[PDB]
Amino acid sequence: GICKSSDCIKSAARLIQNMDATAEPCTDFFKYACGGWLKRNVIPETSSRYSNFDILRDELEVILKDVLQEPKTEDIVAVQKAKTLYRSCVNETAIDSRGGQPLLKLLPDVYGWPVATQNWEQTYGTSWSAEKSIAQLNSKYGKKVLINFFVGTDDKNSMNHIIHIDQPRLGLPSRDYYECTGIYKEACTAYVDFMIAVAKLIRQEEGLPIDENQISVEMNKVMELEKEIANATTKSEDRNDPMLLYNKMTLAQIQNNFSLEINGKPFSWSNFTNEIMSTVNINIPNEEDVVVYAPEYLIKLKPILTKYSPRDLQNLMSWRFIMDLVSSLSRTYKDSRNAFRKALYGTTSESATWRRCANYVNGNMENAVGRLYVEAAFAGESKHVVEDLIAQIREVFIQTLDDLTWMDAETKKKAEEKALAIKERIGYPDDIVSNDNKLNNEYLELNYKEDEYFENIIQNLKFSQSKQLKKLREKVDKDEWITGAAIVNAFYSSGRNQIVFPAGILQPPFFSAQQSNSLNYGGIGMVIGHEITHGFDDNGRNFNKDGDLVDWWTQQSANNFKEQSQCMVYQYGNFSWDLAGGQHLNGINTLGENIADNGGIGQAYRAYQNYVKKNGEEKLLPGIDLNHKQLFFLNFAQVWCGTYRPEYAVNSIKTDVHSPGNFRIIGSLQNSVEFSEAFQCPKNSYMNPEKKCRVW
Amino acid sequence: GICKSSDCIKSAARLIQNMDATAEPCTDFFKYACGGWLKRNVIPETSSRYSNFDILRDELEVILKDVLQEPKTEDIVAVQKAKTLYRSCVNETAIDSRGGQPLLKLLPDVYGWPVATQNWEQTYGTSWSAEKSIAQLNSKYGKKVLINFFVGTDDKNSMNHIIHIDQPRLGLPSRDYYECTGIYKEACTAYVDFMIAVAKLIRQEEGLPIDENQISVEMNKVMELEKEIANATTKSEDRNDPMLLYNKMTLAQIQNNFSLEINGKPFSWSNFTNEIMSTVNINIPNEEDVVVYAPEYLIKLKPILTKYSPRDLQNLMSWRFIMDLVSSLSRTYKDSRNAFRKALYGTTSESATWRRCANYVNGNMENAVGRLYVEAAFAGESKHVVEDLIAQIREVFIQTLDDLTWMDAETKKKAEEKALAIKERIGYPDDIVSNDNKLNNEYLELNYKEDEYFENIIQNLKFSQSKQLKKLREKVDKDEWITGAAIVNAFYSSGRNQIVFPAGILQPPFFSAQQSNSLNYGGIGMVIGHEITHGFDDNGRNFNKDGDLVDWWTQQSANNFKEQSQCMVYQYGNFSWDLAGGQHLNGINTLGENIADNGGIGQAYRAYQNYVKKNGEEKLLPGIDLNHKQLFFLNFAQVWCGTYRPEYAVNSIKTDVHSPGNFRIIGSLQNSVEFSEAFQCPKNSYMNPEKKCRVW
Ligand SMILES: *[C@@H]1O[C@H](CO)[C@@H](O[C@@H]2O[C@H](CO)[C@@H](O)[C@H](O)[C@H]2NC(C)=O)[C@H](O)[C@H]1NC(C)=O
Ligand SMILES: *[C@@H]1O[C@H](CO)[C@@H](O[C@@H]2O[C@H](CO)[C@@H](O)[C@H](O)[C@H]2NC(C)=O)[C@H](O)[C@H]1NC(C)=O
Ligand SMILES: *[C@@H]1O[C@H](CO)[C@@H](O[C@@H]2O[C@H](CO)[C@@H](O)[C@H](O)[C@H]2NC(C)=O)[C@H](O)[C@H]1NC(C)=O
Ligand SMILES: *[C@@H]1O[C@H](CO)[C@@H](O[C@@H]2O[C@H](CO)[C@@H](O)[C@H](O)[C@H]2NC(C)=O)[C@H](O)[C@H]1NC(C)=O
Ligand SMILES: O=C(O)CNC(=O)[C@@H](CS)Cc1ccccc1
Ligand SMILES: O=C(O)CNC(=O)[C@@H](CS)Cc1ccccc1
Ligand SMILES: *[C@@H]1O[C@H](CO)[C@@H](O)[C@H](O)[C@H]1NC(C)=O
Ligand SMILES: *[C@@H]1O[C@H](CO)[C@@H](O)[C@H](O)[C@H]1NC(C)=O
Ligand SMILES: *[C@@H]1O[C@H](CO)[C@@H](O)[C@H](O)[C@H]1NC(C)=O
Ligand SMILES: [Zn+2]
Ligand SMILES: [Zn+2]
Repeated sequence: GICKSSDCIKSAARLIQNMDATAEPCTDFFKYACGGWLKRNVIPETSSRYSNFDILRDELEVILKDVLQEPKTEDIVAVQKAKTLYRSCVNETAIDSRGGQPLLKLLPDVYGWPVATQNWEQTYGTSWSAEKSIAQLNSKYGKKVLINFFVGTDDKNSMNHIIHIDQPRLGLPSRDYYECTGIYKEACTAYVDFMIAVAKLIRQEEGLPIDENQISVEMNKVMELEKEIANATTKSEDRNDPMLLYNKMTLAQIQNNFSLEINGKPFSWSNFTNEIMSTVNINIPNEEDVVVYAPEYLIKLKPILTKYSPRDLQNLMSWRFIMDLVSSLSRTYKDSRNAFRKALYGTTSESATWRRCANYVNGNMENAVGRLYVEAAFAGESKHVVEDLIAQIREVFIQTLDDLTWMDAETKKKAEEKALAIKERIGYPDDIVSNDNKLNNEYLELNYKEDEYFENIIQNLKFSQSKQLKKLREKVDKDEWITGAAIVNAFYSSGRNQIVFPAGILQPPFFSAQQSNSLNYGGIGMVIGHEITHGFDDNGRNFNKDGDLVDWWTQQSANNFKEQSQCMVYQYGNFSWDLAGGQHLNGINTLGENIADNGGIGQAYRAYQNYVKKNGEEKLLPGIDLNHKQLFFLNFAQVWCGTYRPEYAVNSIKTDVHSPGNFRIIGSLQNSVEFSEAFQCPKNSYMNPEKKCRVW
Repeated sequence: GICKSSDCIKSAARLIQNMDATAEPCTDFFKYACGGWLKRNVIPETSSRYSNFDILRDELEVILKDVLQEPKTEDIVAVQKAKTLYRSCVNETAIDSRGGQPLLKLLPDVYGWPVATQNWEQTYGTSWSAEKSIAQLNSKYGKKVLINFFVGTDDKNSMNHIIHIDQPRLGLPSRDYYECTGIYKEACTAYVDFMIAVAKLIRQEEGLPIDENQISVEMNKVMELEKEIANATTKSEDRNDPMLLYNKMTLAQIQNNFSLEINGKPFSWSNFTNEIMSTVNINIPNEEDVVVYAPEYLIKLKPILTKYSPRDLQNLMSWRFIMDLVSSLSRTYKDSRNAFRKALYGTTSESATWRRCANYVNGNMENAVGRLYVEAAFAGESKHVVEDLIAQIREVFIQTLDDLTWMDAETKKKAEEKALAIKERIGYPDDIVSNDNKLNNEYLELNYKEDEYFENIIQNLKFSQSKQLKKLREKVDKDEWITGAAIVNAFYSSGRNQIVFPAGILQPPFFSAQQSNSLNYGGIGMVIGHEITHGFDDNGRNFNKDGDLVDWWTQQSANNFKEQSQCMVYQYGNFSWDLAGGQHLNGINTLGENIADNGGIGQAYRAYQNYVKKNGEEKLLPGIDLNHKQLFFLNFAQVWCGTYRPEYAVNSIKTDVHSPGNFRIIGSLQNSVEFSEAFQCPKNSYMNPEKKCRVW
């Protein structure tokens, strides 16, 4: 009665290697399911996080390398451009010869860097303006500085595009880094030294004298100004409510309530917005509807920018433009980021060149890379199986509504309607394989050179912003895929109300026709339930079935959701992470993902129980003394067998909206009654507390 | 009748995942046993060769990391010094903060580097001499330049040490690289560029002017000088006969035959040899017996060294010294080797720091690191079982002498006599665990500092050469192990007539108590046969049972041996390696290893069939539709599932005395009648040619 086939041996052996039978499952199920993984695997020098989830990304990068490094001649122009971009990225010999010339030759286009110019006031200072300066970095290179301008979807009109105004990102991962005290001591030191090291090497290449006394003082003005901008930004905890962030107004209204003064002159919003939208031939009148997401940031931005000169402003705006480009120059400019990269990620060396180029080509040509990947790794028979698995889990969430006691009847009536209206995207769009002409025309305006890699990334920056800004007057494409097929992940779209499962995640240990059903539901089954619950967490619940930001909750049901979810904010907020110096996780930022974990793990187990009583039990796996009910939670846990670097542990707490894999297993199973039933966990154990959170 | 234990499950899955069931075992058994490995495992960026053999080493380095990183309160002095050395090695922050100062401060000790010296003739030219320059690089750092000097075991008196004089190695892997054409074109370009880069970095750190043209002139003379020296060395194919290399002559006879003139003055051999041995306070008279291995090289060296100045010679001798230390300095000096390292190994990055550190401490403190390894990963119950396996294969070799028709009766008895006198070493020396005083006393003179890694490696260089030079008047210690315990390899000593099997290799897939006997005989059993046959190949046969280079072969048997061995010279010479760009294997320089492979697997298989006759058939493995006779050859082949980088396939084809793993499987099994019977291979198939080579 025990399976003995080839696939059952390879499946069971993988589970036996990762787990540790000597540990108790009810004391620490992470160390029970990953005890063997922790002893065997060591964090590579190029990885800030290493887990079975990250290994799958590396194995996918391998397949991308085989289909790109091989000039298969009989390829369409799109695939040729995809490979030519790949070759230009790997030839370090040609890149190391230019030094920093390709970056220094286009600096006059972004009004130059004042620290690296002999006389900047006479050459650029006369025609300088904060409007055209921010616009050039935005419209041409996609670098959002000072004010973040981008054309996105209308939250209350999912069919239209609209201009968004929000606070920008920072040179450091988060605004918490600009405290520069305690755990952020080395980061700020390596960040200012990153400026100085680049400032020294740039002046040396232009034949200008090295005035080291001015560089140490002028670059601290860039840090002093950016700390004030970080202090003026709004915390990410106060930005999780989409209803509170939506502030639509006209451009003339933006000029009235959010005025700015640059160099003693008032800032012109119409001039700034038109300097961006003129690149795509679109005029922005004063009655243009614009959604402002950070109104408090723009208010605090006025008293700060009036205290700095145009030279001090261009030093910060140009530095943000250069710090993301020194890694594409010669080795003399690549290694200047090592100290800065080590402070934020702990990696001693950058990842493999072919690995970076495989991700970059997959990021800028996701339809062509996905074409080669699905033809060389993805099996076509996986479509109908995942389609049926979604329908099973979709129906599970519908039936689970009546079991939930924290919602009234009217809220569940249309909460089911949103779940019924969820559309699905599985595998890859069919037009990237059957229509070579459409794929060729998609990258028609792209022209890559074999020995001009820096001119190809600049062309990709201009092409990305040009494509995005042109959608302002156009409707939202209903057939557009939000991701490529060569991605080991899953997604949910609040504005589209759809769940997307690319081919990169439809593989072991998530899903396989040759692995047990207890592992499929424990793998991809929890994934499907995760993305479906994402339409009902602290962010997606504010969107209706049509992707519009409309309140369909009653006051009693909406208040109970905040009460049910408050349990998880305190649970994950009390988790002390030993890899981050005992610091705790953010129970507010990780809330949306924790709701999808605890909700998805229960729906996957429910859909699996419905499959067992319908199709019968399964034969046990040889070599492991666990029933298929216990194998369900084992496969779920073994997905996140991993460990973090100390530097990235502090980074993921403030930047990653997910919890670490250690606590994604602990927190989700602590609130799972079906987990404690399968392993017969005693009362008040670490994995079976009497107080359990429950939302979906 | 199928094994169902947890160890059998992961053992069978390893066999299933590595093999390719779609391939034909009789068309290409390498593809049949490794086709799955080739798709599953890809060469890392830090590996010139990646195979199942190298993975066992990569896994062992992890165990070394765990037993060396964290200090413990009960550690003995020897363990404390190893961890002190390891901690000094991993601190990349302290290493980068020193730049090249540890090397610049040391360079005067080797008469400096003329190209990187402000005035080499004024500082070192007065007291410079070739006798002292070669001697200091030999006795203090182990850098053998121009003339190779070392104190080793007498070939004909295995109980005595004696001075050896031989041709040195080169900066490139072999003399063939100095053709600098075709597959060697890139190596020479990066070689000279390597010299120029280091010459620029050292002068820049010294604050000296940089002359691009002058450095290029002096470094091309270095290549020009080393081209002649390489052209003067005897080919490796002409150095496999130990009887033809043994030329014992007095020091006065060396001065007469191999006179050298340098800078117009005659070279004093007595001055040179005594400048080395004075470091251990040993005088070398002119009656001293010396073994000269390369008389043709020393003669061809006469007209070469006269045409070069003291600056030209020192520019080459110091460069050989510097090129091996540049990877121990800051990152700037590490990156100067990138183009050179990629040309010879294909690696785009240096391996992980902790991996190099663990391997370095394991190499300089093998008894301390071996102690920490066997106490943490090696089961002592393995030694008795391996002792029993050696006795079976040893008896099989003696019984095989009756089947050999190419030997007369009196030579068979002498072959049996040497086989009976073979000593064995299994696991680890007992002293490293049971005698803490002896282990601490071994490293008494070593004293490491926490933050001076370069000072520690230089101290290890003096101590390493000092320990061997002081053995000149000492008898060869018979109990002294020839390898550390934490080594994944096996060794045979011709002078000791003993076979060694360290604990690192007594592990899966070689040996395991939880492993099928068919796999143990195909794994460690073949290794034991490989080691015993080493004493009877084209080199081992020239030594008697006590390890002395004496002729015990009749003229007919010696002629018949060379005829039987000539078969394998053609068989392996005709193998064309695709990874090497179509180059063929060196059947002469790989003859000994090919003989040991062919003879060994036949002994292990015959020993396995004798075991099955007495103990009975074993249980089949799950998911594998193969019998145990087939699993014998399968486990033997799966040890060598791997691939080479093209840059290193050219390297290993001239340096590695072993054949590639691809052809060790093909070549050995092509000559195995039992293999073609076990898999039912038709005659004249690729794996079953009707003409088969046979020695042992
Ligand atoms: C990678 O880039 C290098 C440098 O641009 C290329 O090497 C050049 O190749 C052209 C081919 O005609 C020669 O004329 C140049 O003299 C070469 N320059 C150097 C410095 O060697 C190289 O060809 C590129 N790699 C590939 C695969 O195209
Ligand atoms: C935004 O304002 C700038 C200047 O404030 C405008 O640039 C001027 O353009 C006119 C002709 O279009 C020139 O005669 C001026 O010399 C320019 N001024 C400077 C300082 O260069 C720019 O045209 C405005 N943007 C839009 C879209 O009208
Ligand atoms: C390698 O060394 C050999 C000698 O050991 C060189 O052969 C000599 O070449 C010169 C002319 O260059 C002749 O006059 C001699 O008669 C040759 N002698 C022998 C024994 O062949 C050979 O040229 C050297 N090759 C290189 C590349 O340096
Ligand atoms: C060292 O030199 C001596 C003398 O030149 C060599 O001995 C001679 O070898 C030849 C054979 O070619 C004989 O004909 C002579 O009678 C020998 N003379 C003496 C005095 O022994 C000796 O072979 C040389 N050794 C090496 C290793 O080349
Ligand atoms: O963003 C990441 O780092 C990984 N992505 C994730 O953790 C989610 C993205 S919502 C997808 C997923 C859900 C459930 C199980 C597996 C995977
Ligand atoms: O040194 C090497 O590269 C590999 N060493 C070997 O191949 C031999 C050392 S001669 C040991 C061995 C024999 C047979 C099988 C496994 C291992
Ligand atoms: C941050 O800004 C607030 C007002 O916006 C101000 O009161 C506070 O002092 C600022 N803090 C820092 C560190 O600049
Ligand atoms: C590494 O060296 C630096 C500088 O010498 C020192 O500050 C640091 O403490 C060292 N690290 C360890 C682990 O000893
Ligand atoms: C070699 O000769 C030099 C000069 O004659 C002398 O100073 C030196 O001591 C000699 N070497 C030895 C080892 O005696
Ligand atoms: Zn998620
Ligand atoms: Zn060998």
